[PDB]
Amino acid sequence: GKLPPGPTPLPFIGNYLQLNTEQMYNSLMKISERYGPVFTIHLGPRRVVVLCGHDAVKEALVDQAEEFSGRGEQATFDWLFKGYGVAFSNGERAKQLRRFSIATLRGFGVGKRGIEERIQEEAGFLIDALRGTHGANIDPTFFLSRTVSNVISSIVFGDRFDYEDKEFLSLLRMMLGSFQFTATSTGQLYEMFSSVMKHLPGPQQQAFKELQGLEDFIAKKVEHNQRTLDPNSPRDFIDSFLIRMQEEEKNPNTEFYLKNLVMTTLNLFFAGTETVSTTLRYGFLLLMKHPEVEAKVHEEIDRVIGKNRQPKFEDRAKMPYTEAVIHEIQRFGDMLPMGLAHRVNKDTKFRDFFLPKGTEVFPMLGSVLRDPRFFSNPRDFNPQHFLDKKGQFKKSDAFVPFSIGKRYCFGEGLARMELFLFFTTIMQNFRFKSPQSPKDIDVSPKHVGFATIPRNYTMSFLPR
Ligand code: HEM
Ligand SMILES: CN1CCC[C@H]1c1cccnc1
Repeated sequence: GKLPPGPTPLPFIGNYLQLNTEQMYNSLMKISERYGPVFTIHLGPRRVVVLCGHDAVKEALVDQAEEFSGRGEQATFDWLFKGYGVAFSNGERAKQLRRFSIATLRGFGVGKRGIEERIQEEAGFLIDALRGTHGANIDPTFFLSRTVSNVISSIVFGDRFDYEDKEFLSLLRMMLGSFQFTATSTGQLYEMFSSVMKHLPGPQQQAFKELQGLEDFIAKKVEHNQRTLDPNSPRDFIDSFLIRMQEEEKNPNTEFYLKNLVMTTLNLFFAGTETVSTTLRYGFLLLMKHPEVEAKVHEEIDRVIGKNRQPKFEDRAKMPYTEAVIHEIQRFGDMLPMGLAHRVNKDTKFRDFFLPKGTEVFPMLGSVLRDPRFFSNPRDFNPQHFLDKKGQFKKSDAFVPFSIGKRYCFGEGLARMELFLFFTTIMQNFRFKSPQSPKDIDVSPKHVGFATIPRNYTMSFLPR
């Protein structure tokens, strides 16, 4: 008969007086200390059930998986996507788009050799580019995102972008500004009060324009692809989707139409660019702050692999310390703190509470990555979190940065391959120094909201 407890809201504003839009994660955690790991919060007029720590999140998303498999709102992205595409759909749409995308991703070689060689080759152009700097002092931002983007772009668009291409650069700028915006106070305030704020001047309009620009681009590529489409041989993800469109025109409740094509392709391009990009970014800063951890990775690379051969994905099994470090980077980086919002499909019973149909659910993925029962020093950067006393790699059940449950990151295979081979080919060739001193490096997040954004920095790439 009852909603979980939480602080008393006010009309329209909800729990505004208890939330700090600069630090929403620290706000919900603070309310947690008082109310328990399972509480109700009103983000303006939206009613939201928050789940903190491993047990509550798992119990929701794994044990009652089917009830918690809907999608709640992320307002900024909703403005553009409007319930279309894979990421921000629900019900029958998501289930259909999700299964298409997974099967197609498998068909383009994901988690197999075709994509390994494409990443290996693409990692080559990155080294080359990084040498083309001659150890000068640079922003690594768009060096990483150009290399990262090209992997998913081979798959969605059919071929890589050229690095000098001015439109490519413009797209990666759109992506980074959009994403960043969601991590700002204004972006979080935008989560409570969007119905008024969408009609107002400020940083949000900029975000809309970048998203529109990204939509403008995919929508053009598609018109192109439609006219040289060869139905028995797809060049790309766009082709595959267009073929499925034909096969299904005689079904009027099909999910396969133009609008879901544009939006899903956008999902992949955006998610397959900015996540790995940002994680590599954060990860570089972390290693520079911790140069002792940097040397053991080097040591372990020089012995399983060498100077000679390109690193390959299966090289990880014999490289326990490097895998611990990659996990610890993802663990500390905390890409999305509050996950993507969930919602219950139906009236649901959960631990003595009742959630009416339609209730938004925040599973706080950041609080699982920081759960004290699973990690000895949660707020520190410490590879030993993923190693035994033997130095073998150890799994954690709270390593959930890709989430869990019905709506899990189906990009996981790809990201993990990319994360591994990109971290490893770069450090094979380079060691990192910064203009700044290891004890003076700020590894605290620049922005925390929907995403976790590392501070702006510069570094140099010096050969080995
Ligand atoms: C640093 C790497 C990445 C992280 C930390 C990450 C994390 C996540 C998270 C937390 C979700 C939400 C899951 C949920 O709602 O419970 C998600 C979903 C999703 N991700 Fe990733 N991801 C990463 C890489 C990628 C890549 C490379 C792709 C490209 C194919 C991708 C595509 C997607 C899509 C389409 C969804 C929506 C799935 C759905 O709604 O059912 N992600 N990811
Ligand atoms: C970054 N992402 C991982 C989960 C959703 C996905 C995303 C976010 C915004 C726009 N498109 C895709």
